[PDB]
Amino acid sequence: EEFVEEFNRLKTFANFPSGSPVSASTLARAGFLYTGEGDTVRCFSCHAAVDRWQYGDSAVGRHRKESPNCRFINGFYL
Ligand code: NA
Ligand SMILES: [Zn+2]
Repeated sequence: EEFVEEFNRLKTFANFPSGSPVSASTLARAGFLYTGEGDTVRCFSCHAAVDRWQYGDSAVGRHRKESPNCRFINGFYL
């Protein structure tokens, strides 16, 4: 696990495609790690995978959409 620390999540985005409409910093902030494939990220807590990021997307907004009862998005790491 170890990924409760925000910098520890951002470390997983080594080869994340440079031209993405949502940045690696924002996705790490919204609880996601990188799977290493396409634009697919998975939550460290709830294990939900989200891909196909578009312009004007909320990282956090989509994470709550896929996982309304996620520990991280409901504040159980602050
Ligand atoms: Na999904
Ligand atoms: Zn989650």
